[PDB]
Amino acid sequence: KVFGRCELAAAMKRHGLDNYRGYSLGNWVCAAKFESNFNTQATNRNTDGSTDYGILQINSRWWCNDGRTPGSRNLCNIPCSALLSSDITASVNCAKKIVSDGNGMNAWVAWRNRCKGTDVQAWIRGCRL
Repeated sequence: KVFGRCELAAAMKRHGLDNYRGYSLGNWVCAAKFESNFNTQATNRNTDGSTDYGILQINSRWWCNDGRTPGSRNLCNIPCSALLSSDITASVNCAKKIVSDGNGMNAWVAWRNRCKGTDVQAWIRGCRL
């Protein structure tokens, strides 16, 4: 599924993410836009054999198992595939873990380079929230 700006905001909110670990809702819509274009079915292979999955592009070397990344720790205890479903529950649940470990949303290349320190509230401007 390819989410709408607004609709994802609403949903991430419903799912406990507005100000989770101190990150505004916008920080999240932002990261997801530039990470997957609101498309939950997105995947991308990195050079190290790992692959990125879903709306929030969670990695398989650490967070989820997709049965073809060796180094692999499945800290989220979910099959990668789960993170591609039209329900974002699994992805949020897992994203909560990632963001709490230690590096905040720095764990996400794209948030850091294209989201961090910009007026992220602009992503939920217009929304019934």
